[PDB]
Amino acid sequence: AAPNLAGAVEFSDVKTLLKEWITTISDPMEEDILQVVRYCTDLIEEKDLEKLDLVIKYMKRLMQQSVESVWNMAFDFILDNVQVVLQQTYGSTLKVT
Repeated sequence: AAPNLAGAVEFSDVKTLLKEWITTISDPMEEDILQVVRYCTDLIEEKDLEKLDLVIKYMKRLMQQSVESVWNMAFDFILDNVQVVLQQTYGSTLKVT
């Protein structure tokens, strides 16, 4: 039951929201991974995935600094969820160089 905090509608608020979840937290629960996915899956629903595509670059570059498998695997699933959901509405996915 999180507090009454905004949903980081702005990209500037999202980046800081992720960096903190990666720094402050080290061994999050499945819920944490499901929360980040919700925000993304919610964006594509409002065609506001524009900022989302950019967030992926921040997460992929962030999780990289970490060695823990929990983070590496987490990203693989998270990015896979946002890439799949959009693949159903669009038909394809984005490239992760």
